[PDB]
Amino acid sequence: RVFHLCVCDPLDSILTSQIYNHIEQIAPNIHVMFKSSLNQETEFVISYEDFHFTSVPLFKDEMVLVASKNHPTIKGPLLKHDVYNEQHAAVSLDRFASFSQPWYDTVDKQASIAYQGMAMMSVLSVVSQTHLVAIAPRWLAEEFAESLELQVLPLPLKQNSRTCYLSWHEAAGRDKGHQWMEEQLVSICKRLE
Amino acid sequence: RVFHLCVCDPLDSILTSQIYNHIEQIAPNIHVMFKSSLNQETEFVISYEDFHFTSVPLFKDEMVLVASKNHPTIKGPLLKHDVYNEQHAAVSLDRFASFSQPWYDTVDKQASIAYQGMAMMSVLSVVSQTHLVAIAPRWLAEEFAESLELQVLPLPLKQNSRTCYLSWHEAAGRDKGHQWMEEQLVSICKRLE
Repeated sequence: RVFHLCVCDPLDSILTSQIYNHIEQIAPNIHVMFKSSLNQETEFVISYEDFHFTSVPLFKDEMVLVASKNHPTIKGPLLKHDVYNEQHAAVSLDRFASFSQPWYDTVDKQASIAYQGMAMMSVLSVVSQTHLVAIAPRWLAEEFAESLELQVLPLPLKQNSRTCYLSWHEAAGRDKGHQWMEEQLVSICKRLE
Repeated sequence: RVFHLCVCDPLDSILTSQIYNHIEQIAPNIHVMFKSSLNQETEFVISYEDFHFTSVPLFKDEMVLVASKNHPTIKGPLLKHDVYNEQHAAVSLDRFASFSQPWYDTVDKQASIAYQGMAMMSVLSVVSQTHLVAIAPRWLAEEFAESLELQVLPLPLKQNSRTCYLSWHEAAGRDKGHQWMEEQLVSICKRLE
């Protein structure tokens, strides 16, 4: 059997490997395929989005600020009033399911952006090479803090979290294999807290 | 003055920082802003695409195969016949200006894909965590070979290169500042060979 999963950016940058490697080990007969984009079929969606379709909130995901470890002027925590006086890297704001848009929804916040990339790993790579800052999930910053030489800081905003949801087509749940995968995906996702 | 640049994926993962850092050093009065997406304004586009708009081919860009250094079964070069017997990570194939689509344009090639991500840095991150392979520019693989623990292999296909172009609106070139930026961007881009 083939399962088509959509794991949206940035969640795909840790969950895709975890899901793929696990299912590869315990069920080599099962073939899982992944897409990250939300343009429009697809058995399961893992995202920060609610589809109203069955949607299950899995956890509240803490967000943080990231910058290069080698930044010449950022070291310790920032004040809320100072967040948007830095230069920011973010993912494309205008697209559906944009990870970054909730933190740059006004003109003054958007003016701080110097780079809009396609995915959060592109954002992190640019941050690692520049003086730009970005807002990212804590698990993502920590996963790449050592390899990409990033420092992590608290996000001093009231909107410092995002809820991760597992979603599927309600009618499809009435199937043994669909239920097995649902259970598997809940376990793997919840390990992110 | 403000310059809006579009540096398409994957070129943004090295050129965005190089352009931004350089212009930041030699002309702090100039403000450069970057987007990577090609949805549809924008003074300059750096991509593998020709717009017919002035387009200048800058260099032929050599492509390679990448895999995790820790892969259990990939070590040395592959045979052409073996390329699509691996499991592949790629960027979304169907979108305009998709980097990956030229290497997965048939059903048999597309069947090798297990992961379609939004950007090549997402692809590389998944490769680094799995047994998947991907096709990437040599400069990109080498930039992240050490940090993401990647091995590099020749791409044994006839289509082993892509041409990078700098493009702009012809009417806009009749301006001193536009010419200065054109000259700057040519120099920086050509350093990728």
